[PDB]
Amino acid sequence: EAATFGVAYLTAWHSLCEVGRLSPGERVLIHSATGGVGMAAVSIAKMIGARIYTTAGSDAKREMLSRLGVEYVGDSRSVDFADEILELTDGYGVDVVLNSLAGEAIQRGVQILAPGGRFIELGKKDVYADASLGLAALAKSASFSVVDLDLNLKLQPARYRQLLQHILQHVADGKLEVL
Amino acid sequence: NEAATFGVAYLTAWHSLCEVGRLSPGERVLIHSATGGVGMAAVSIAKMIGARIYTTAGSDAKREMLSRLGVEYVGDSRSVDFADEILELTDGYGVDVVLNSLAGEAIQRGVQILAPGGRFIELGKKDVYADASLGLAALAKSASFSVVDLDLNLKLQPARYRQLLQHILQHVADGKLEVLG
Ligand code: NA
Ligand code: NA
Ligand code: NA
Ligand code: NA
Ligand code: NA
Ligand code: NA
Ligand code: NA
Repeated sequence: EAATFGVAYLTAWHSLCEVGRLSPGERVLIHSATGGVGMAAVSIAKMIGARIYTTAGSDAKREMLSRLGVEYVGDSRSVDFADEILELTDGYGVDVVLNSLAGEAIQRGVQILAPGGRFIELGKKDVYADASLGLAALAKSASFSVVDLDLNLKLQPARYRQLLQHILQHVADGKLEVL
Repeated sequence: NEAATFGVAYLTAWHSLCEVGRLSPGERVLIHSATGGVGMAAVSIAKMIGARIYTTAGSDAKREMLSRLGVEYVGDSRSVDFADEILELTDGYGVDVVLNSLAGEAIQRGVQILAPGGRFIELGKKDVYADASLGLAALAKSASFSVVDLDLNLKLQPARYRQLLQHILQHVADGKLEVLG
């Protein structure tokens, strides 16, 4: 779904760069990638030079993604992306997941983390309140972090005003192309 | 052996507090078993950052050693009383970062005292939490749970960790990080 430019970019940069430590060559899975946050995430991932794996909910959205030159475009309405990506990666998986999918997608996305992997949950507390995670799934230096941008902005508005200026400098100096 | 011990302690504490934990000035960090090698590396790096340091240790003499370092709190690493104790001391706030090497009930009780935005860093080997589970509602206020296995990390990315250890040592050589004993 849509998000304003400031929400989309703050969410995607805090999630991929600060929490997710995304670095060149790493494999990132961005669910719902045609949405506001998803496209900010694909724009940032391209700046960093990560390998980009995506999903979306319609043929037309998926077609828009195949045109961006990414490694993988799967269906956000199914959990088939997990096996598809393991197949594609010869068992590696991905280094960071930026998740906005509900239910089985959370467990499957945690399952396909590589060693050192970072799972970032953007869903509302609703989505995972009942859910539990087995800590054995994080043992190979992996992590699970929730990002609630509304809360973060409420608690640290100065820090996020500064981060927005930082991100926009990258736009102004041509480092970050807004897609 | 001495050079290696120091590199493991400092790589563990710096990757955990600075890279994974994003520790920043004035944040509250809980360092368990703070008189151990990694624990002391983390106290030293927390002092460099200007965090507010909460600690535990397992004897009276080790607790006294920590009280002499000038930290906010020294509690018992063999009890889960620290969780209530720190909530009382911080008037309900809890802590921003937990650097955990305790097994058992201390893992759930340290996750419960994370502030919003809090980061729990688990240093135990896998056998410590192999059948442990975490309700994800516990992470809802922008919180996170990260395992750090430095042995694994060194196998996987040796050049990156060589660069990090050089950075740390340069910081110490230049007086920016004081190694505490
Ligand atoms: Na705009
Ligand atoms: Na979609
Ligand atoms: Na799918
Ligand atoms: Na695992
Ligand atoms: Na205990
Ligand atoms: Na914070
Ligand atoms: Na949440």
